[PDB]
Amino acid sequence: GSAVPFHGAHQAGIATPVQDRLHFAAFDVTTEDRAAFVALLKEWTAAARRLTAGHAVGEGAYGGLPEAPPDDTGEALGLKPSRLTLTIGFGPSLFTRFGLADLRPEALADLPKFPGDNLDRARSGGDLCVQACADDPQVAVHAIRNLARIGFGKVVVRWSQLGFGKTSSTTPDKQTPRNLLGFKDGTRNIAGTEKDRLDRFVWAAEKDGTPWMTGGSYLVARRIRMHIETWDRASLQEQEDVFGRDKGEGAPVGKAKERDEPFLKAMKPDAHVRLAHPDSNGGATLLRRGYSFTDGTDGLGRLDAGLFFLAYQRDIRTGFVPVQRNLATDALNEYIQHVGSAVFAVPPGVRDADDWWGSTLF
Amino acid sequence: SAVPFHGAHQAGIATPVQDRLHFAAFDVTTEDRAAFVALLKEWTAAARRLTAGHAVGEGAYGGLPEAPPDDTGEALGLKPSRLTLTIGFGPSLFTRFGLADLRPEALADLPKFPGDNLDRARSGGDLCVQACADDPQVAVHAIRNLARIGFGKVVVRWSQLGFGKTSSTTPDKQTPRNLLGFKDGTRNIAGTEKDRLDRFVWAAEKDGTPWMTGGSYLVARRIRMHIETWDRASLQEQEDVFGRDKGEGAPVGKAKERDEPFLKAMKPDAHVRLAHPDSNGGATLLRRGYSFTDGTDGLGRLDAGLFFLAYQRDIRTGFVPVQRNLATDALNEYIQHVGSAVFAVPPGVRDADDWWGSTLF
Ligand code: HEM
Ligand code: HEM
Repeated sequence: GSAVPFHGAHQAGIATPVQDRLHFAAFDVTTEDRAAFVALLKEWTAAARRLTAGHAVGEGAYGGLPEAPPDDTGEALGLKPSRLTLTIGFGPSLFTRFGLADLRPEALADLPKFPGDNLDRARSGGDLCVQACADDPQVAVHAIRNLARIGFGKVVVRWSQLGFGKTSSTTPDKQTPRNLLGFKDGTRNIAGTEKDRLDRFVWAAEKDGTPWMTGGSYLVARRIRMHIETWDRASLQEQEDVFGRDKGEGAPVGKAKERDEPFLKAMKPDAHVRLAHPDSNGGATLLRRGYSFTDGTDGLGRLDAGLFFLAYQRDIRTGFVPVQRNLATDALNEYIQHVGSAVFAVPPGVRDADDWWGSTLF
Repeated sequence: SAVPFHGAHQAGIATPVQDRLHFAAFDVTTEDRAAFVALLKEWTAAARRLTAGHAVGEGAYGGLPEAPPDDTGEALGLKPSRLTLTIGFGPSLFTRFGLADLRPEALADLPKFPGDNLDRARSGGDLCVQACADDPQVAVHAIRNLARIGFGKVVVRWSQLGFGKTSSTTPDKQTPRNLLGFKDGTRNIAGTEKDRLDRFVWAAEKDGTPWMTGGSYLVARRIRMHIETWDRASLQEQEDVFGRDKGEGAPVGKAKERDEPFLKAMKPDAHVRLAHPDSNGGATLLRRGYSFTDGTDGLGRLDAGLFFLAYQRDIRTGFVPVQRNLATDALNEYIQHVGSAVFAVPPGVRDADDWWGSTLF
């Protein structure tokens, strides 16, 4: 229930241990006033300092002027910080505004069209995003709600996604969670303690070409539907063949333990792990940080289930793009469909109480 | 960490309120009474495994390679999490299997209420399964697997996820707050109040339907909150709407959340005043609802609210009179009922040889 420090060279919510719940929102900007937008970022940063410490925004949730609406909407009163992190990102479409065209990072690449894509344009893109992660879903919603409230008239929510449970791990010492296909998901990821691997694969560096992004990262979000009727009638051997690990232990095929190293030549040529492994992609490595979702029924008598896939990397051109290109023959494709997509540049951390979100860009 | 599955009553009504909910309504696709009873027995066997934290059938792995696993496996490694599974039968079930004359009179159709805007696709249903647990993945795995076992005899009509408190971080005796920011549940029937449960919640044999003795009647309402409108209202307006202050949750004029309210000090159309038993001839409900947030609609607004669940001994003397009295609720400006269903919840599974619905079938 403890707090995650908000200040740092990097934003929390990336290398941070993966919290239980996600409320992810993408925002479109509705003002053309750069000064008004900078004021918003500063106001949002101040609110984030309160929210991530478990305090109410502004002057609080009650005890103010009776005839005024309260500063904070109040539904998190008496709750712990619950490991809340708030991570902000800037979308490519943002750089068409406030004269930022020449500051768009080269590493903020538009994604190509991939085979099988069925992207809903309404639930894709966005000028900016806020990823709210916490162990208490009420804490995460409260944070999104109050940020949106503070930004009224300057930003509007384009789309949002709740994740009811994590399907990722940045802490290999703790149990690996399972996704809705029933397999452990997160075994060979980057751990928050592997400082050298994060510098190598996750954090943007000064020499990479965009100085304001130094210490930031790049985020790919993909909303992925799972064909669970199709999956649930597949045999056990089929399911394990698709991945190359067994279902129970999550060990690489042939081996005894989850964390034994995969021997790829023992997996089928189209097994997901074989195709996604860094060794199959010239070393490309990702920090996966996704969550499961379910949005009611599909109107056809079945549950609607999916995975909200999130990957952080140092350069989208060298991370998600080559790996996803290599998944064109993935056996898993028979069971999933990508239906939403967005990329963001995640700026560096808020250094101290005088700093603010996006200060190095603006 | 686990709640007993067997008893005189089904668990999940008077037992401690868990952190998370997955509620699903199903429609029956078979005309065959024997096939439906077979499914009820199969479901009961699965619920016994699920509520003890085991996989269904022969497990999630380790069986024949060329067969699909009995359990879909996404709860492997998780704890029971206080999972309860509560089944209910909807009025439309009783048009099948020759059951028309066994529908309890207490399972009344709800009237139309002023301001209803019910989405037909998220209303009704032949039966429901209420899955409550502290871990949402344990709840979802339960519904997922019951639906899979029933495939070909039932389909899922609609599904609702909900949350309450997070118990690992919130004290047990602290009242949770709903998404309007007010404490919710102060004056409610508690599972410890055995006499009030007998009076207001459990069906009795003398009530007129013998197969329902020990059961209860459930009303579900999906209630959207107009969040953005509410958040623009003054603090005084919000407290005037309920009749309690926002910080402490105390009735107006009193000091502590649990002071008994003085109704005359509240505005005439304040929510607590209109809902109180003294304003409804003694009518008293067991509220066991959950907050929901499903996303944002097409206009950018928060799709969020209260998934209202009330248990009562007779729908005609519980939910109906109180909801009727809310016709002029000041709260109506800020909410809208958009889904509805009622269910008869049968008595409990008495022992290892009993099964869901045995008293009816
Ligand atoms: C619903 C969609 C997906 C599911 C169910 C899924 C599932 C899994 C599973 C079970 C594993 C093995 C355990 C682990 O090491 O995490 C895995 C590994 C991995 N997946 Fe996926 N995955 C999905 C989508 C993706 C996508 C879209 C990408 C990249 C574009 C990706 C990249 C990877 C990588 C890089 C690994 C680690 C491989 C290694 O280095 O051993 N996954 N995934
Ligand atoms: C979004 C919809 C609703 C919200 C936000 C809401 C909220 C509240 C709040 C804050 C209280 C005061 C604290 C408490 O005693 O729990 C309360 C009391 C109560 N509410 Fe509601 N309520 C809603 C809908 C309903 C409905 C639909 C009914 C019945 C049909 C109902 C019946 C009651 C009752 C019986 C009480 C207890 C009154 C007493 O005995 O003091 N509520 N509600």
